[PDB]
Amino acid sequence: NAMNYELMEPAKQARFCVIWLHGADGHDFVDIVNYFDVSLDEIRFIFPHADIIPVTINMGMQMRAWYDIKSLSLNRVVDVEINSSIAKVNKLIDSQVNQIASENIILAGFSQGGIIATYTAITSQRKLGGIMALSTYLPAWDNFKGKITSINKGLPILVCHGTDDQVLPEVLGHDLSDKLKVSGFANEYKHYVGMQHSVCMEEIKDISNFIAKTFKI
Repeated sequence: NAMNYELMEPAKQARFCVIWLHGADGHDFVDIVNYFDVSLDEIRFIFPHADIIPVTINMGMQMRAWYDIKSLSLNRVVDVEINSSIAKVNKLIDSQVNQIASENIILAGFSQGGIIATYTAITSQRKLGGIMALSTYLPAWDNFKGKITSINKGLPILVCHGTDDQVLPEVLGHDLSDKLKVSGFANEYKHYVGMQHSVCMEEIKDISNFIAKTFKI
């Protein structure tokens, strides 16, 4: 149960919550808060430390696959036993509930972390608030496809991805978005031309607008 995390308590009473996950790609998004145009009067921010994201995931992925990978027998070296990390998030969610309504918590993820936000919410036994997949592919889709919960089929999902990403190519973001679409989870797919493996300013605006349009503030 050991974990560290940065916690931002809102100015007014906490009514909402955003769990922001990060893994090379373990960028410090703690500052991201000052980049938004939405009222953070009632929004608690949870930034778990990168230990919540095991290293053993993107290793096989970005050690075996071709430099110009396009699709996913690579399944042999991806640590599905993810799960633990998911549970961690679950605990965190279970911790915010018994403190904030589960449908008022949003799971956002970037790159390595973006995996543990989607998979969690779509297997979450309870009603969550949203998913913000950013520059993230959908690994071990075979292992997690059956464990999906229809309880969140239709929750606000935002997928974002860079066009010139050579670390995590765009067709994999299309892969996540599409594999969520046919799964029963509709989502906005927003790709950014020129952008690589990062987060830009237009994207920050769109993220802000997502939190605004989901927390209905």
